[PDB]
Amino acid sequence: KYRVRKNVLHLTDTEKRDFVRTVLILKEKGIYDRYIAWHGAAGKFHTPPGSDRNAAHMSSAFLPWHREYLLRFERDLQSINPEVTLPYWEWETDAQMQDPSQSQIWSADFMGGNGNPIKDFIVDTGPFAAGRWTTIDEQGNPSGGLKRNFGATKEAPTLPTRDDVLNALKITQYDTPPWDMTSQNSFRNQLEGFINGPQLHNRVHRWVGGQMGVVPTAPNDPVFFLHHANVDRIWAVWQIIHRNQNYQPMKNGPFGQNFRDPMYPWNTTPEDVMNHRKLGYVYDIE
Amino acid sequence: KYRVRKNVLHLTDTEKRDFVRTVLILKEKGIYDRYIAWHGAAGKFHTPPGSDRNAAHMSSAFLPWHREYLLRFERDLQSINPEVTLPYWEWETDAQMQDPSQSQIWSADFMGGNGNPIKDFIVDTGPFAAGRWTTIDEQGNPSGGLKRNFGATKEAPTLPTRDDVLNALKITQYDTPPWDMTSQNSFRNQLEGFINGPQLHNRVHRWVGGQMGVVPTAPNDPVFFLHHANVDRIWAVWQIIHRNQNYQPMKNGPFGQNFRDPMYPWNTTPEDVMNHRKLGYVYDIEL
Ligand SMILES: OCCc1ccc(O)cc1
Ligand SMILES: OCCc1ccc(O)cc1
Ligand SMILES: [Cu+2]
Ligand SMILES: [Cu+2]
Ligand SMILES: [Cu+2]
Ligand SMILES: [Cu+2]
Repeated sequence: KYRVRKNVLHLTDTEKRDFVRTVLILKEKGIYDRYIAWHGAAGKFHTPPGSDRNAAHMSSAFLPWHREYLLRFERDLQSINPEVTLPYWEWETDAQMQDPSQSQIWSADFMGGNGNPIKDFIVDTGPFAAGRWTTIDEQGNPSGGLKRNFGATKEAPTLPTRDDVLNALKITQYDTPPWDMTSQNSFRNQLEGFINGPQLHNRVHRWVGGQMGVVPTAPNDPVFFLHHANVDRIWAVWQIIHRNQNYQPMKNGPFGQNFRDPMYPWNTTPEDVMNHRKLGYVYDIE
Repeated sequence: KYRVRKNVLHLTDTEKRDFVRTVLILKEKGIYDRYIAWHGAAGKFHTPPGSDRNAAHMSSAFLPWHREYLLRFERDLQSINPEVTLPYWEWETDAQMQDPSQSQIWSADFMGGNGNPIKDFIVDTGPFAAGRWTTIDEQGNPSGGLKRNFGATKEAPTLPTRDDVLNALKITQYDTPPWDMTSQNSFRNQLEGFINGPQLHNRVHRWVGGQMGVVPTAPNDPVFFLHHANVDRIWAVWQIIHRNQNYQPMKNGPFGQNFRDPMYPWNTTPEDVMNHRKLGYVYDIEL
């Protein structure tokens, strides 16, 4: 109820400087890479083997996993500077723009810009520019630069809209059998983006392009966290009507996707993280 | 102090029963696969990125990583069954045998036997034979079948000997720079087995064959844990012999190899595990 997580657009210049700076410190120490690795790792962890589900995606644990991810990340930032929290990127209002790429989130003082065509869409503005920020590939090897290409795909030329959000927010069930990319009338599946894909979360990933467009590489872009903070906030909002909806499945689901199963690669359960307040942070507006 | 890890050969039959049982239960519950994945993951987390060194092998943290690994793994065994402990495969004794394949670790009632060349080295005997034990690959996908092929390589025709263990224990340094498979007079590197390799730990892996012989799949073979229990034990004897030495690097190593660096994929540090008795077990030879 203490750490206040803010809209990237309500941050002061000081808050921006200090968040970027903390992020770079984590990078330099070597801790930022644990997160790329963790996310890649859970990606190839099938629940169960022979299945389309993995620990972080395409199943119920998708949300509590990323919540857990983000908590650990914020707490690492904290160890550096106890003032800094995680901002969220409200992409749905950026959807209202003529050119969403002109959002202040992509200023050189913050995330930096879209990839440069002349340079194969490598990001060359901001602090996370090539030369300033090392990327890691799927094998855990240096890849040579952050890439971005806003709206380059045919499936994801635009961002989710406010109306897409209100629409997921109407779903009353958290998730439904079989607990996968096929689940219908599922808030989890709808938020994730598979119902008439790609929507919301998935659409945003696809819209950014670069590493962000590929599962094993997405957390090479620090805006991965900004995006997953908006996702986590929307889940918070859904849970603002009461309560956690027994987070299906409670039981009898695949191991690692039940209320009290450990979420690889950690020992943390979904229940462990169902209430964000208990975790120690709150969203602005709350 | 209280949990006693024992030589496999001194285990009663019912001790071998319950251990095998417990492992099959972890496997059925879906917890066993977490251990295979955890090891594959750490195997691909390089320190620093672009290096040989990874969270689990080829650097200083090799020993305490595999120590944290087995601890978490024992604690889970004890969740299912409190009297079950992680036993050790004293492979340097089997080395003194005319035929190490006659070792009782390989009997149908414990680990099961060698791979089947007609079956392409699939293991057809014991609790972990094909049709009774599913395997996953590098990618988390089913591979259908534990494989083994004892002593079949040119580089690892035999198991490491008693004298091999004795000569490493004589090493005075835990580790030395540059903290990689290029470290000399390093107890860590000798034990891991890169000096004139494969020797000691590496040699064993390669001797067994199959999944055990490849890094990102080895824990598919339950023997992985008996083998790493011996390694841990070897390391703990060294700790007991060299009371004025400690783990290195204390600082100056790459992130993840230093004494108080977190070991991917966990937060545990080498420090948290330097004392094995403080973790709650000892090896039978200490009593
Ligand atoms: O287009 C986005 C691809 C992608 C989606 C989800 C992830 O976690 C990572 C990458
Ligand atoms: O000789 C190979 C040594 C080795 C050690 C650990 C593994 O996990 C795999 C192989
Ligand atoms: Cu993801
Ligand atoms: Cu994502
Ligand atoms: Cu290993
Ligand atoms: Cu090993």
